[PDB]
Order: sequence, then structure tokens, then C-alpha cells
Amino acid sequence: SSLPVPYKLPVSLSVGSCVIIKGTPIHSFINGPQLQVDFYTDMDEDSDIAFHFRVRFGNHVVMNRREFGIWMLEETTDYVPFEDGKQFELCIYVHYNEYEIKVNGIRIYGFVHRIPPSFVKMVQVSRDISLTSVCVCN
Amino acid sequence: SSLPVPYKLPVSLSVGSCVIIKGTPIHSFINGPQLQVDFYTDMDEDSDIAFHFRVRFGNHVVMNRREFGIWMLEETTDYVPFEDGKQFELCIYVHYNEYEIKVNGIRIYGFVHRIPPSFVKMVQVSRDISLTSVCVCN
Ligand SMILES: OC[C@H]1O[C@@H](O[C@H]2[C@H](O)[C@@H](O)[C@H](O)O[C@@H]2CO)[C@H](O)[C@@H](O)[C@H]1O
Ligand SMILES: OC[C@H]1O[C@@H](O[C@H]2[C@H](O)[C@@H](O)[C@H](O)O[C@@H]2CO)[C@H](O)[C@@H](O)[C@H]1O
Repeated sequence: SSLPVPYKLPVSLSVGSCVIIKGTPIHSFINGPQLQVDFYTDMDEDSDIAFHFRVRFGNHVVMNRREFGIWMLEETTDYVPFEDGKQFELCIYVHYNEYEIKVNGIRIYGFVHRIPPSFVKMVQVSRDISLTSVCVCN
Repeated sequence: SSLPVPYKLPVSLSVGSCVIIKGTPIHSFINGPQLQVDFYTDMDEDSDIAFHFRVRFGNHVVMNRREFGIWMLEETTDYVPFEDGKQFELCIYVHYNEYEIKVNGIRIYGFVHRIPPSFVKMVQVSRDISLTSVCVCN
């Protein structure tokens, strides 16, 4: 891996920002690897989370937020077009209303803001992946 | 322009970071356009500047830093391989010792750190350019 995992990147996001994460799962899908991305409101890992994204590869994706320390209503989707053993490209685009989530160019979900994305001060990429690059674009 | 100019982007830089700026001069070279990039230590434009980069297109590049509010010893180079009227790509790579500056893939200079690059909290892109994209990569 080019970057350490868990990878905690201080960020400032606004509408129009784009988070691009490139990496590879470190296990085959029959071994149940996961990939987690958290849009944290501070560097402390107990802080509130504006957007939590957790892929169980070849299985499903769980999404949520954490407000006042409490997990809210979980959202999910079965569309997880990652490929076993291959590098992936995960793009999270900050729209005025939602985060649009693309997996290898394929839009899979829009997670609607319950707090403004400018509250996000850190992005953490974690679990069973090797990280090639993380880029924040405007 | 896709982004407003002057463009002030809050950032957190470390060794291995890469700032990629894509844009076009808004005047032809006989009209003396300039492009300025400042690696500021805070959002206030009077704060200290770890790295100041000022291109007079078709002419020369001035580089400096500002410490305790005082401009230090100016550095310069005559190599400015920008093309009249064309989009450029300016990459600033944060090495452990220096910022390596590439213009359209061409390394033109290495500005050595006099304060650690982790002191940089804002990048400002300014003057006579239209801005297509700014990306911070790791
Ligand atoms: O919602 C994301 C959040 O879920 C936690 O696990 C949940 C679990 O998904 C749910 O099925 C069960 O009923 O409650 C658990 C805890 O509230 C994870 O612990 C957490 O890391 C997030 O992934
Ligand atoms: O050094 C960068 C800094 O220069 C200022 O202008 C200088 C000028 O380049 C120099 O030739 C003259 O002798 O002193 C000036 C001020 O110290 C710019 O004003 C400033 O914006 C930076 O570009």
C-alpha cells in the first residue's frame, strides 16, 4: 500500500468537491473483505460522522450518519459493482443536496446531507484494503 | 472559469502531497498576464507564506516566502515553459526537503522548505488566469 490504513486525511469540503479513492481489497470476496469511508466532523474518531459508507464486498453496502454520538437510520443498497481481486475507483461527489457515490464510474447511491458537507473536517478510509491514492478535487 | 479567482482552498499538506492546478491565462503573453500560487499558513492573507510562486508568463518566475510578515530572499528562474493561449498544468509536489514544481510535466524548480509543509493551511491561486480544476492528492 502507498498509504497507511486507516488513512485519516484532514479536508475541507464544499459543494463541487470530489473525493477519489483508489485501492485494492486485501482478501478475495469469499473471504469477506470490507472497505469503510467515514466523513468525520473532527479528527477525533468519536466525533460525529456526516456520512458513513461501509462496503461488504460482493454482498451489500451500509450507509449511515452519527449525530450527537448516536447512529441514525441505516441506509443500504445491494448494488456493489466491485470486482474480485481488482483495483477499484470510488468517487464521492459533494452535490448541494447529496453525496453522489460512484464505484468504478458507476453511480450506486446518493446520500442526502443531514448536516452541511462543510462540517466535514476529516475523511477516514479503513479496513481490508490496500490504498493506492486518495485525491480531493475541486 | 469553473472556480472563482482568487481561489482560497483550505488544505492539510504532508510529505507526499501533490497540488495540481489546471487553468488558462486570460490574456495573451504580449499583454503580460501573471499567475500566483501562495502556500499560506492560515486563511488570513496577511499570515506567513511558506512558499510564494509568481509567474510572469513568457518572462520569468519569482519565488519567495514571508516569515514574521517580512519577505525573505527572492529566488527566480527564467524557465517558464507555458504556452501562449493554452491550458496549463502546474503540479507542486511536497517532498521531504523541497517543493518540486512541474509546469506541463516539466520540472522547473525545487523550493526548499524553510518551515515544514505541514504548517500550510491554505493554498491561494490568484491573478490573470481562468481556473479549470484544483486537486490535492496523496
Ligand atoms: O449503521 C452503521 C453502523 O452500524 C453498526 O452496526 C449496527 C448494525 O449494522 C446493525 O445491523 C445492528 O443492529 O446495530 C449495529 C450497531 O448499531 C456498526 O457498529 C458501525 O460501525 C456502523 O457500521
Ligand atoms: O518576493 C516576492 C514578493 O515580491 C514583492 O515585490 C518585490 C519585488 O519583486 C522586488 O523586486 C522589489 O525590490 O521589492 C518588492 C517588495 O518587496 C511583491 O510585492 C510580492 O507580492 C511578492 O511577489
